Amino acid sequence: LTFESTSRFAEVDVDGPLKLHYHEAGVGNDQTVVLLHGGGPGAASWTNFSRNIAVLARHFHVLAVDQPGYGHSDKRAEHGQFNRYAAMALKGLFDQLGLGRVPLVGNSLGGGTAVRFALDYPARAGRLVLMGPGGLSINLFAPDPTEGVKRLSKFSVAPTRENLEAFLRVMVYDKNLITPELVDQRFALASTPESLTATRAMGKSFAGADFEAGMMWREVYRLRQPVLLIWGREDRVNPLDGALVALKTIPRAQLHVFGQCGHWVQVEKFDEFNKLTIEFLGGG
Amino acid sequence: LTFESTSRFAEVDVDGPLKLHYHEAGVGNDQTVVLLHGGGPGAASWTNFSRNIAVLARHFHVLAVDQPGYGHSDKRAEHGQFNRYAAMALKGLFDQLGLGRVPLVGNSLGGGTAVRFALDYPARAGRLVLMGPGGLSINLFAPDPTEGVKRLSKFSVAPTRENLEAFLRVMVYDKNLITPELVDQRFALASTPESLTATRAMGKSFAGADFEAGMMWREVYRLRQPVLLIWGREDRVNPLDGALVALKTIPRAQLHVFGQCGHWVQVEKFDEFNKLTIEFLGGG
Amino acid sequence: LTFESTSRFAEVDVDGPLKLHYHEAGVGNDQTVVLLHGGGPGAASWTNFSRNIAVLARHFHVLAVDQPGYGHSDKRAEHGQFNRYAAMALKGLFDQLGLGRVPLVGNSLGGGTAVRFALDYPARAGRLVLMGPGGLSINLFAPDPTEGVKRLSKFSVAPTRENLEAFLRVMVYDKNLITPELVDQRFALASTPESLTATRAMGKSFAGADFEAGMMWREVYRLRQPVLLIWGREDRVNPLDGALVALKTIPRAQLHVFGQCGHWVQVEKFDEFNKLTIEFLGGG
Amino acid sequence: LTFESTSRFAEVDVDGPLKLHYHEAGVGNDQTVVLLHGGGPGAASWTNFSRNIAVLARHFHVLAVDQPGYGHSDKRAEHGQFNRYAAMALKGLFDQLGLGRVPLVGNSLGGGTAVRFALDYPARAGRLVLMGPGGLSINLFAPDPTEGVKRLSKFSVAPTRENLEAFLRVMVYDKNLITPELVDQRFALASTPESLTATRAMGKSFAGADFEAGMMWREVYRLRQPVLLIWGREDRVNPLDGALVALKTIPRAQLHVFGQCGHWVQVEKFDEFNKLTIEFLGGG
Ligand SMILES: O=S(=O)(O)c1cc(Cl)c(O)c(Cl)c1
Ligand SMILES: O=S(=O)(O)c1cc(Cl)c(O)c(Cl)c1
Ligand SMILES: O=S(=O)(O)c1cc(Cl)c(O)c(Cl)c1
Ligand SMILES: O=S(=O)(O)c1cc(Cl)c(O)c(Cl)c1
Repeated sequence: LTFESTSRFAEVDVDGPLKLHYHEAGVGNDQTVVLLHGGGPGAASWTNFSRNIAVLARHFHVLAVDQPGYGHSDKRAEHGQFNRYAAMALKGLFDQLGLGRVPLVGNSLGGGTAVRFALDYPARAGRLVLMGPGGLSINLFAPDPTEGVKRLSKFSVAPTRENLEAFLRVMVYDKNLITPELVDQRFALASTPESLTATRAMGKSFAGADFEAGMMWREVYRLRQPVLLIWGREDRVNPLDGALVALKTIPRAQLHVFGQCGHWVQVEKFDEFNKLTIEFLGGG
Repeated sequence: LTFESTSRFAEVDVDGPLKLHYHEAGVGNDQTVVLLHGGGPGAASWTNFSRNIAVLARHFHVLAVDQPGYGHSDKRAEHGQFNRYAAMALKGLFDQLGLGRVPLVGNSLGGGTAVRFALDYPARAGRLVLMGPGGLSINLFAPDPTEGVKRLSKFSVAPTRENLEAFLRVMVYDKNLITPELVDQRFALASTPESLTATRAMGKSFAGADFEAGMMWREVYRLRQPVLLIWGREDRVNPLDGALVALKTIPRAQLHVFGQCGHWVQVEKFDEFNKLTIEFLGGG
Repeated sequence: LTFESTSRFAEVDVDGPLKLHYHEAGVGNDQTVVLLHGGGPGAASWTNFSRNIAVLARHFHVLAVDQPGYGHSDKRAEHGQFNRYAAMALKGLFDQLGLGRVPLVGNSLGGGTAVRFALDYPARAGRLVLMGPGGLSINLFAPDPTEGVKRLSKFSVAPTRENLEAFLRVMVYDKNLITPELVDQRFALASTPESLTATRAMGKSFAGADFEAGMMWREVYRLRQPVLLIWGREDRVNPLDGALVALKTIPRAQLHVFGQCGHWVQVEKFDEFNKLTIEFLGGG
Repeated sequence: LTFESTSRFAEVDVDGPLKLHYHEAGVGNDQTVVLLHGGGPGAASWTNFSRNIAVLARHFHVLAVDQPGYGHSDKRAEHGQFNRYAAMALKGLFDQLGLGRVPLVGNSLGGGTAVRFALDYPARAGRLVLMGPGGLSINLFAPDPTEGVKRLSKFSVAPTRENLEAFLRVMVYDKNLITPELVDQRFALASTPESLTATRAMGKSFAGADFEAGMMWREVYRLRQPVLLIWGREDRVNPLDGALVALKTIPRAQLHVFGQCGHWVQVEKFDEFNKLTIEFLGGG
């Protein structure tokens, strides 16, 4: 299993042609699962889920989608509320691949997209695994913007290696995971003009009239499927108090919290995350 | 595996002879694990863990201990703070069986005992699994006594089948688990004079000068081992807000919450509980 | 100031003629304030605010309204979602009495109506004082129905003195407030066929398709005015964890919590409550 | 009322002579009240309480004490756990000035000292007013160190104007309060060798064996007096989730939360804070 071998492309319609890049593995397996990566600068599916896709592929047919603005998917200068935008792209991909009701795995921004999708196209979404998800979360005690979000913002205004290293270091409990190579690899991807355009586009999308689409905590009580929430206790981007409204209002919810774990649950506690996901999605 | 076949007895010293009853299974297995049952009226190890001991025995050497005042262990009229009292009994049993550092599994009252033990004899306790544990929990939002505790109290003053049925029904989310047979079986065990003496003894123990031993949330920051907290979202005895101090202050803590689950986690979500416990304790 | 001297009536249009009963005092004063009472059986403005109306009249022009289904207001057999229904009644009264933009004081169900009114007629509502309010509250930790709501339902099914007294005793921290005279007076009002008619209507309205109007926590982020939330720490109907979404999302919110105080804040902490309200509404 | 007119000195014994600086006003008034300031760099009584001392003096005999290590009080190179250390200083001052049992007002670190004083000398402390207090607070959701505490540490390691300004900007909701004059005045006080001496002492005292004296949340259940907790919703040093253990376990506690207010409650909400304190201490 390699990046090149699993790579695939599709063109869908979201107010015009939109190129989506994704990775496909475990093709022969019975159950299809869609993975949606995090939203940090330079983030993409393969690197987001490096410790997970191979293991998950043994039990499931995996589709790891680069969300628009990330990876090798189109990076438009303008778009509406992001999760709905990415959901529309995902809705298009579903019809293309002929998928019915499929479980979704999403961390952070991808979590928000997974949920927005499940609300907008209820018949198409199965079980959810959401790790420190945005949108669905609302920080009842943490003043917004959180420290994590501040460091994201500072990078957007001033995209330097130092600001990106600073951002990555508040993503994780074990800061040794932030290696010089990772910073370099991420900075190289994040600093290109196409990626920086995508970053600005996200910022403007917050000022949209469709902002209420972002506040998914208002709507997830409508979700009928099982939902597994996974959180890092030391998450400084979407801290733990953000899980409570969702945990309360989603009828078939579960929550798992890791101590000594940050926002990057799928990396920091990759083994514990994998087994939990496999079991929750039926063991395939 | 049956009740009679696994049954064992030991005599330990807690300010004099104390008969302890327990169940032993999976004798040939590498890792020893101690189970500590819930504190409801008529509660005991076998019935508390009926859906779990057999499955756990395949991976571990299981010791399911009837805590003093319950099952076939001695039911003294007088004792000090209960968790310390039960811990002293357990401390005695450890030395007798020649045990070193052993992981503890305890729900509700047994959870409180497991924790009190881990604090008082730090070298002797390994990993903890605690389901809706007492003592370690403190209800930050729920007014005390909770509805669950009220129904326990009403039974103590007025031990009738109706009050016990009422108590059992707020133990679980799925009330169909409260079958006529269960109520009858529990009432028969709970209503005997020896068991009712034990119930009164518990009540008086709250008035003790050693009450501070009960408030384990003050001390568990001292715990160095991994601790798995498991909660039912609809727990009406020790509600979910009681997990927060422990989750915060125990350095290597985890928390798992089940939606559509009450205080009896090990029964209501018995499969999910078993696999979680097996994985957390090393898969044996 | 007596019930008789302050008594007033008005007829407004909510899908036809609707009689509203209210109490008026401090007629000469500059600033108008509307009080909206709790939703318990036999509840009405006068008994609900007996400890407050006299004091508030010294500073404000007070209007304490019996909400439809309560007091001497019409008790219809049929109505929609209650808070929207009662708000429509209150809007009609505003126009009749010629009121402009007025601050609102509401505890429990009346809190919900106050909030519902403020959302539906934004130009007409000023500062809000809300005591253990329904609707805007959502219990993030307490399993629903709460102990309070359960005992209300039990009385509704079986309207007996014993069940009402049981209901009343979980309304307050200090149970000595629940005197035989109080139980009898509430029971007499609650046991009339007209009040029983209203109970049936309230029950049926829950099955309505407009239920989402009830979930005001989804909407209060839109409130532009200052809002003072007041809670009893030991509130067993609308517990303290229910304040969190509102405190977070209402931009100019405040929260005051009284220790050793239940659901009936305006009674148990009447003096402290009066001063907070008087100061918060400008000292008049 | 000026810094010069109110200035006073006293020498007390805490393991030897210790100079305490304080401000005294309202000398003729019946009820004495002690103010204990925050722990920021350059912090002292006068600047901390500039918006309050004049107003409080109208009703109370006010004593605003520079805690050791701050203001014009002795800045020793060595000391034990700070709150116990400062409390011992305050106890000596009480005896010298002949005070009996006095209410205490303390924000942040001074809140911790107030609480520490109230626990160690129970007969000497009256009603407590605590604004975003240290020590009694424990952040159940916010990962430690908080954003505020981090920026304080960064300044301590690298005491530069840029780092201090960064620290000051997370003290308040309204950042316009952080003016160039403020940054310069605090930086000048913080940059003196004596203050740098005190910083080193504070840093070293954390490594002490008496650290558990710092964790006052474990002990405040023993407080018998009324305690008014005041918090800014947007407090980024001691966030709102930190109030919960204290609100729960202090029997006669109250909590007031201001929306659109940070860590410096007495400055940002100075008028609302003054009235709450004046009323809470009896109106004098
Ligand atoms: O770590 S990531 O999951 O890439 C991430 C995603 C979002 Cl949307 C975000 O705001 C931050 Cl700070 C980090
Ligand atoms: O369900 S049980 O675990 O037996 C249980 C144990 C205790 Cl200590 C308790 O107070 C209640 Cl209400 C129930
Ligand atoms: O005591 S009251 O404020 O009248 C009250 C109102 C409502 Cl809506 C309720 O459900 C309960 Cl339990 C009590
Ligand atoms: O602003 S202050 O209240 O002076 C303050 C005191 C302490 Cl102890 C602290 O750690 C911080 Cl970050 C701020």
